[PDB]
Amino acid sequence: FPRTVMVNLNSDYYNRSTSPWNLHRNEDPERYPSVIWEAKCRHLGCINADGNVDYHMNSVPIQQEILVLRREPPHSPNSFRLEKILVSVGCTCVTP
Amino acid sequence: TVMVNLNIHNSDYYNRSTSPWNLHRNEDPERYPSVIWEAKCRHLGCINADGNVDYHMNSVPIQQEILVLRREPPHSPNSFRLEKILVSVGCTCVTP
Ligand SMILES: C[C@H](NC(=O)[C@H](CCc1ccccc1)NC(=O)c1cc(Cl)c(Cl)[nH]1)c1cn2cccnc2n1
Ligand SMILES: C[C@H](NC(=O)[C@H](CCc1ccccc1)NC(=O)c1cc(Cl)c(Cl)[nH]1)c1cn2cccnc2n1
Repeated sequence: FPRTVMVNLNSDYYNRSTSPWNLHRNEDPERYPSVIWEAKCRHLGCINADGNVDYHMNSVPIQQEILVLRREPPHSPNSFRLEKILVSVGCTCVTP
Repeated sequence: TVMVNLNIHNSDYYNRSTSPWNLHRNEDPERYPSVIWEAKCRHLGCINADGNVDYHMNSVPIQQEILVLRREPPHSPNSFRLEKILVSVGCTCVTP
């Protein structure tokens, strides 16, 4: 039972963080936006003043739920359904 | 113009982080989602082992660009414009 609306479509913190992360290309041709950049923490611990991984702290991913569009029917260029996905944005350092 | 079906299909880090943050509502009745929870860093510095703020490190917000729908024309229940907006998700600790 669809609820159809019309839609018109028209910093190196990752390296300097004490919980640094890498950026993964999440690419899905069935989704708009097709490309989402997601974070993966580099280490389990956090970097200390000497540049070493200190495992008494935890690098953890900062996540959120966001809105994307999913092609429906599949491969449709002009019709979609709303979709909620969980994504990792960056990482932070937490006390255990 | 595309067709969208509105029928959607599918960790207290903010407190324990060395760059802790606060969460506040970003609300807009003209937008889907109408409510977006955004982060503000609690301090300029980062919390050290003893629990004090160390200004030799900076708390910085981790931001990303996300998809929202804005009613077009205003107040329309079934007509939208795709928008890209910058949001603050959480905070991390970076070295100068
Ligand atoms: C800032 C920019 N963002 C992006 O292009 C996308 C933009 C998504 C978008 C497209 C069209 C309309 C509305 C929104 N947003 C995301 O990728 C995203 C959001 C969250 Cl939330 C997480 Cl997680 N990822 C970017 C480029 N980048 C290149 C390399 C590494 N990172 C990079 N980010
Ligand atoms: C995890 C949850 N998220 C959320 O309900 C929303 C969900 C957004 C959404 C709605 C409908 C369809 C698809 C997506 N997403 C966001 O709020 C959001 C995304 C980014 Cl990116 C930043 Cl920034 N904010 C939540 C509740 N919360 C209550 C208090 C404090 N934090 C909270 N988070």
